[PDB]
Amino acid sequence: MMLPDWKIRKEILIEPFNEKSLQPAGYDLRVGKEAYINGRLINVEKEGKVVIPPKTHALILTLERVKLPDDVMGDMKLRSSLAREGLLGSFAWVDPGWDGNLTLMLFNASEEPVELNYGERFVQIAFIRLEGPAKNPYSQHLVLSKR
Ligand SMILES: O=c1ccn([C@H]2C[C@H](O)[C@@H](COP(=O)(O)O)O2)c(=O)[nH]1
Repeated sequence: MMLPDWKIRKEILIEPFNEKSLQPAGYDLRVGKEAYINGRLINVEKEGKVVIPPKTHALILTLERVKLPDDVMGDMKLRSSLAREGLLGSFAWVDPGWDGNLTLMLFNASEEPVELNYGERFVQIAFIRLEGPAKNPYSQHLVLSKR
């Protein structure tokens, strides 16, 4: 089952916690301090925004650290207005036991740049309870490694 807002507030460490981000069954993660586009690190905190060029992907760090219990899985989707403007998120599962800020990939499929402001709500994470705790459950900066 999915956790409602009042259980998210109790069980998931989400810091810094933004009241306006809590949704009926999820939390709107915000654009954080760092992004990475076309080989270049962007200080989003300093610049106040990140601009995703047309037909280009970007890595964006969430403002929030999220810590999941060993019996909850995190499930992210882009916010609806950003999808309408041509963004697609490429998201992995957030494993039970995860603790950290998330590095999120967004692709701008449109022919026009798309801007996101520092601190803007951009991805809603929902939380799904596991039937029992994982036998083997699973961080403040962008992850920039590749295989
Ligand atoms: O889009 C996503 C999805 C997940 N994670 C975090 C939480 C996951 O548990 C973890 C998986 O990392 P690996 O164990 O695959 O390297 O990464 C991200 O940073 N971005």
